[PDB]
Formats: sequence, C-alpha cells, structure tokens
Amino acid sequence: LRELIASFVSEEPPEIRRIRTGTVPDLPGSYGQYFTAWDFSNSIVRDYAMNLYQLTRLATDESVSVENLLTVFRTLDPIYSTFLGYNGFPVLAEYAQRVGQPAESRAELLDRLTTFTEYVNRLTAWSHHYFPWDLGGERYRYDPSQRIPVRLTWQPLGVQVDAEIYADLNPQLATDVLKAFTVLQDHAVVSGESMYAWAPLVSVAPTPVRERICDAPVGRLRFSQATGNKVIVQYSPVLGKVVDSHADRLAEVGKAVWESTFSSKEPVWLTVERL
Amino acid sequence: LRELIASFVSEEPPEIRRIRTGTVGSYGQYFTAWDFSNSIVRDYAMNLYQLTRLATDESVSVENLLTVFRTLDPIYSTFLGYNGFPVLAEYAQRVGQPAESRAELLDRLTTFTEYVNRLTAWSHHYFPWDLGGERYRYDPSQRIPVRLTWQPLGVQVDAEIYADLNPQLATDVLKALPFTVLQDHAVVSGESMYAWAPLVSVAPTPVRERICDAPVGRLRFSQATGNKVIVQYSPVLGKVVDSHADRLAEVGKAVWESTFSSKEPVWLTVERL
Ligand SMILES: O=C(O)CC[C@@H]1N[C@H](C(=O)O)Cc2c1[nH]c1ccccc21
Ligand SMILES: O=C(O)CC[C@@H]1N[C@H](C(=O)O)Cc2c1[nH]c1ccccc21
Repeated sequence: LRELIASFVSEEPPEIRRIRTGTVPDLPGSYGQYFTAWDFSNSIVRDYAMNLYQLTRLATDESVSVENLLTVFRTLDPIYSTFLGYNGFPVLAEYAQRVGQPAESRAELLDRLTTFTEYVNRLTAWSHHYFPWDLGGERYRYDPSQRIPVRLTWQPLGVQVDAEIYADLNPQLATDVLKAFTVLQDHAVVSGESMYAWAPLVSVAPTPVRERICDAPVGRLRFSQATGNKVIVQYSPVLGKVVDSHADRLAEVGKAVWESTFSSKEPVWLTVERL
Repeated sequence: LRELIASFVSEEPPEIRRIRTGTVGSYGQYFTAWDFSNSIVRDYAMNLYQLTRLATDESVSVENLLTVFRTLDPIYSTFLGYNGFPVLAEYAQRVGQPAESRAELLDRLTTFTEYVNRLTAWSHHYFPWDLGGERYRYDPSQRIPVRLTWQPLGVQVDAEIYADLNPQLATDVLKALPFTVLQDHAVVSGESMYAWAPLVSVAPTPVRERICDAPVGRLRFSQATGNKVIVQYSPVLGKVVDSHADRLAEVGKAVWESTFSSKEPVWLTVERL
C-alpha cells in the first residue's frame, strides 16, 4: 500500500480522475448525472476517513481489547467500504478487508489502521481538491528555547514565508510533524479564510494545548489529526505561527489557493522544510 | 427526542429549513456549508446505526462502547452543531454520559439514530442535486399483503411482505404500519425510490439480493442506511403485485422530479391489508 501513498503524494490518483470526468465503470448517478455520484464519493470517503483515524486512535486505547477493536471495525467498516468500492474506489475496499484481518498483536492492527487511514486521506485530499464547490457561489449566496524554525513555500505562487513551530506547546505532535513534504495546497470550503494541506503522516498523539480558532492570530498554524492529518494556515490543536514579518503575503497566497480549489482546479503546491 | 421524531415525520425540521435557506460557508456562499451539513448528517446517521447495532453485541462492555462513542462521536457532533444541528450535538453529548445498563444506552442510541435519520431524510429531499445536472451528463402462504399509496399523486398498489424471507425484518416494519412519510428518489443508484420508515430495526437480514436481480416492484429495506423502505422500478422485504407493477413508472418519474427538482413533497402511506 505505502508505494501508492507515496505515488499519490506527487500524482493525482486515477480513481480521483474517473470520478471528475464521469468515466467510473458503474456510470453512477441516476438519470445520467454523476453529480450526485461525485458528491457521495467525496463525502463518503472524507467521513469514512475521519472514522478510520478515530478507529486508529482507539487501537491506541488499551482498555479496549484488540478483539473488541476488530469487531467495532467489522461493524463500522463494511457499509462505507462496499459503497465506495462500488462508486469509484474498488481497491480501498479490499485493503479495508486486509485491515479487518485478525491482528496477531495490537501493534499490527495499529500499523494497518494508520497506513490505510493515510491512503484514504490522500484520496480524500485529491477529491477535496477537484470537487466543484463553485456551483454554489453562482446561486446560493449570503519556552522560546524549543520553538523550531521552518520555511513554507508556495509554488507556482513563488511565495515563501518562515514560521516557528512550538515543540514545547505540543511535544508529541510537533515531533511527529518534525519527523516528516511537498503536498497539494487547498482552501477550507466552510470555515472561511484558512488554507490546509494533507500532511503525509498519521499522528494519534493527544494534543493538550488547543486554541479556539476565533482567538487564533493571523498566520496561525494548526494540525488536525481528525479532519485529515491536515496542516492549517489561518489567514484546534496549534502547531506554530508564520512569522509576523511575512504574514503580509499569506492573504494573497490565500486568495490564490481559494481560486485553486474553488474555481481553477489548478494545482498549487506547498512545501515545508526546516530552517 | 421521540416528541421531535414524531413531529418531524410530517413537519420540516427548523434546522434543515434554515440551512437550505442559508439563514444559519466561505466567501458569502452557503452551498459548500450545505454540502457539508447534508453529507455529515447522513454519515453520522450511518455511524449511529452501526453503533446501536454494536450496542446489541455482548462481547463489548458498555464502558468500552461508551469510549468508542466518546471518540467517534464528537468530531461529527460538535461540527454539525456549528453548522445546522446544535441540538443534535447536545443530545449526542448526553448519549455519551455514563450508562449503567446496556438497555438504557441502546434506547438513547436508537432514538437518536432515528432522530438523525429523519433529519437526513429531510436533507436528502431538499438537497439540490439539480446543479450538476446540466454540467455533468452522458411460502406464499406466509407473506402478508399490505397496500401502498402516494398523495397528492393519488396512485396506489398492493404488495406482499415476504415474512418467510425476512421474519424479523417483516415484523419490525409491520409493527410501524400504518404510516405516512416523505417519499424521495435514489439519486445515485438509478430507478429506485425510497422513504425513511419510522423504525430502527436491528433485525437480522439472512436473505439479501442483488439490486440488479431485483424485479420491478421489488421492495427492499435499508436498516443499514437510514432504515428506509425501497421500491425498485440488499435485504429483501416484498413485491408489488404483477398487475400493479405498471403503475410505479410515472410515480418514480414524479418523485424524481420531486427530489431532483420541484421539492414539492410526495408522501407515501403504507397500511396493512
Ligand atoms: O468551523 C468549521 O466550519 C469547520 C472547520 C473545518 N473546515 C473544513 C472546511 O471548511 O472545508 C471542514 C471541516 C472542518 N472541521 C471539520 C470537522 C469534521 C468534518 C468536517 C470539518
Ligand atoms: O447508489 C448506489 O448504487 C448504492 C445504493 C444506494 N443508493 C443511494 C442513492 O441512490 O441515493 C445511495 C446509497 C446507497 N447505498 C449507500 C451506502 C452508503 C452511502 C450511500 C448509499
């Protein structure tokens, strides 16, 4: 599986192509319209994914017996598995059955859960990028020691900015984030002026320090292990802050990426490297 | 909750109305917030139904059950509460509170499921699937006869519930009869209509059948997906009689024009015969 997670960090998965073009073998969508089909594909795998992560996060809970975990999986999974497998994602289903296979140990289950979560998280990301959220706008309107420095670069925007990430604030989270990335950049479609990208990792570490996003300042950085393994730049568990001096570019980086996921479907990639 | 469940079976919830009128999104549009509300309620519903089914299982403690709830629920509950369904959230919080009997939980779970499944039913009906429509194109001794009718289309048909095929499912659905609910169409599956029946059945479904094998007039149940009643013009339930199968074509036409376009409610009543 991991081979194709890596493949799909660079390339759009073929599954996410047939869905946008309407070439799914089943031709889903009653009365010759795959708009409904596409919608179900996007949402079913997004929520299926959030489920997978939480299943994982309980694989880390030891009060639950692994056998009880496997059973909660055989209960929750098959409906999402089969429908997605019949509406655009055949392999994900088979791999879900591989995850449901008896776990000789708790760690084996945990590893399968996290791999597969990230597989479907990459697919979620790509669908999120190509789903036409635009039809709506036309009609429906209204310790200083531990801070590590890194640099975030948006191409082909050619805009770079710097950021600190407070390892002290969220140690387990920051270490996992530091462990790893050039990934497609997209915009939140309901929250407002924020962008996020699907970081290539599966962190189940608890986050003691979270912030209410209305208190969050500009260029605030946040990682959501739940809605993807997303990294979020606000122009919630907190990760870091883009330095104030460069906050002046984030706003147009925003408008650009909003056009990316709302209007253009033109890829906008974001790289995080550590200074 | 049950108070609200009954009230909603006939009346549009306030929540679905304010979201579909955008009087609860990014850059002054609500269609994304709507797409999210619709899908998250639908899927929180499937999750709740599988969690009740879990609640029947005796291998899992009620404390392990409650912690699997305390983790999978909030991501859906709190979010939906921000966009459309606040009371859904507060009641989810309360379902989580420590239960001392499997039954107490299982009851709150089932009512909450069905509350959410009605919210889903109304969301599916009002949700706009017409937008992409222009952009994206191409023992007989055992069965118990009942009858179905659609108003204001004024069309009826007699059908038989195969108790022999699914005894548990048959009883669970009959005990709700008579009822009259919203009938909507199947937006992805094809030529099938369905309606959200007012029950939450944990009945086994020993017999199931390919929807491609399902004849015209095939009645199937959808306990896994909103405990719905599906007529095809899957767990098996019944069949409309051969001489009445012909009357199903135009009501499917009208109900597709109802769910896809008009939104003018189409109601179906099922009564025992
Ligand atoms: O405060 C908000 O509106 C939501 C914040 C964030 N925004 C995303 C977007 O805007 O696309 C969608 C999304 C978010 N959090 C979630 C939790 C569960 C399921 C979906 C989401
Ligand atoms: O569409 C299909 O081929 C599947 C059959 C059914 N059809 C529904 C429709 O058409 O609205 C959508 C739907 C179905 N089963 C599901 C399971 C999970 C999530 C959604 C669904």
